[PDB]
Amino acid sequence: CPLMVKVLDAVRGSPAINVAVHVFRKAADDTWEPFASGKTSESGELHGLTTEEEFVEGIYKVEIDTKSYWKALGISPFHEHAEVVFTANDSGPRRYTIAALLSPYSYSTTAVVTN
Amino acid sequence: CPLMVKVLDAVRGSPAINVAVHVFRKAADDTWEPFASGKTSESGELHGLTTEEEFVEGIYKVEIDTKSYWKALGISPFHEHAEVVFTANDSGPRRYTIAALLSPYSYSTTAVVTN
Amino acid sequence: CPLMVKVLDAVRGSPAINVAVHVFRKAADDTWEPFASGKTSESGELHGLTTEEEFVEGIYKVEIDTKSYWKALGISPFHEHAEVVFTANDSGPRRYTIAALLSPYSYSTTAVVTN
Amino acid sequence: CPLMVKVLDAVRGSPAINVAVHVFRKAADDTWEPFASGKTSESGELHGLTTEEEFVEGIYKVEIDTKSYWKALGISPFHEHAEVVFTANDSGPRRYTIAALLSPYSYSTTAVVTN
Ligand SMILES: O=C(O)c1cc(/N=N/c2ccc([N+](=O)[O-])cc2)cc(I)c1O
Ligand SMILES: O=C(O)c1cc(/N=N/c2ccc([N+](=O)[O-])cc2)cc(I)c1O
Repeated sequence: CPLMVKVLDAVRGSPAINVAVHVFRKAADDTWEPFASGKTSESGELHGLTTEEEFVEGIYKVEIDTKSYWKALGISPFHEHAEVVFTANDSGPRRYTIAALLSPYSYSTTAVVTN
Repeated sequence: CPLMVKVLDAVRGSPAINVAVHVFRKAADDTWEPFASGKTSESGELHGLTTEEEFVEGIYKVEIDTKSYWKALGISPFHEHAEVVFTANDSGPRRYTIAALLSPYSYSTTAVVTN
Repeated sequence: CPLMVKVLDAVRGSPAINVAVHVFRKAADDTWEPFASGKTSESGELHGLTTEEEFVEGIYKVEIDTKSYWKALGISPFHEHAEVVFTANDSGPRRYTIAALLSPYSYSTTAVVTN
Repeated sequence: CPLMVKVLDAVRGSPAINVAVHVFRKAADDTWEPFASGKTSESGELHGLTTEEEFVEGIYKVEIDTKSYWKALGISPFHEHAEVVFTANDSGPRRYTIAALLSPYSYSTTAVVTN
């Protein structure tokens, strides 16, 4: 709801389906604590990661497990994963979409923050 | 329905709203004939450009009027527009989404072809 | 020298070698007139397209023949080509590098403008 | 030499100058150990991080301090940094160029691997 992830495949021109995504939140001791996770759907989307109540201001890391995705397709990839690290703020749009476009040796990511 | 366009703004982290989009189809004499057009919605999307009946195999050009978009925001851009040129084929997924991510001096585009 | 093109392959993580590039300039009658052409080298670069003297103010189109590139690698890509359209030298002479990163269903392009 | 970083600014169409870059290598205990650091030059490039001798096989993280870059330009960006994580030299020595293209709410990264 307040945090959605969408993953696209630039080789096949398709959603990136069944990609593991792990979200972490930075703790007071500066370590990454697990926050939410899932696998992208047939549409390349992962919804329901968190709720407005739980998604408080803080520093979050979204890890997209790109290496396993490419290995499953038989394509040798460069990255171990794609990592998106950002601060969530309450004076900004209410909904965060993290979009990632994947190629074997490249990835691009953007944030769409609305409301 | 068979052809959708989605445009995102990498400076603001938002949909690119009210961007003019012109679609052309290559004619027998190799000229670009107007096919469909519109402006992106509040979600950065342009739906209803064509129908399955009209969207036959052929070469299509999607022109996204990025220069006017940036000028309206007071940002000096590099490109006159972004152009996406592709062949539509019936042996491929039925729905075409042309996605574009815009910055003043760069743009990225991908095709998501499903069904 | 004043206009250089660099092309990278996001599947292999390599320069995109032997990519054909055609440059056009918009004429007074609003047609695209041939201006220069060449092919990328082993480093993915194309130098020597023009000179400061010939590269006058105007609207230029750099067409990168991505479809032929992918087909030769056994990939049936989405786009016919990547086109980069821009006004050049309207504030006086500048040096332009057009960079493109290629995937079968996506491309990204940026400009580096100096002087 | 074996590891170079190039950073471009998609808003200004320029090299991204004075960007801090920190490189880490995963140690036997699974922690990220400092490996090398530096700042991009006037050309957006960072050379001399390491040598063929010191750049042994391993998992490396290249952290590009994009937030500090944008803040100094008066832009409040989305990401804390851009992180590029990859296994290096597991098939023998190679030369790695990590390229990043930066916008306030987006970044793209690619790798060029030679030898
Ligand atoms: O829901 C969304 O926000 C959404 C975003 C999309 N684009 N993400 C991209 C697209 C291109 C690049 N690139 O080539 O740098 C990076 C990220 C596409 C669709 I379809 C979407 O539905
Ligand atoms: O030396 C290099 O490897 C080199 C790479 C360059 N592009 N990196 C990109 C370009 C586009 C995207 N994107 O928007 O997906 C991601 C990374 C440009 C120049 I000029 C270079 O000299």
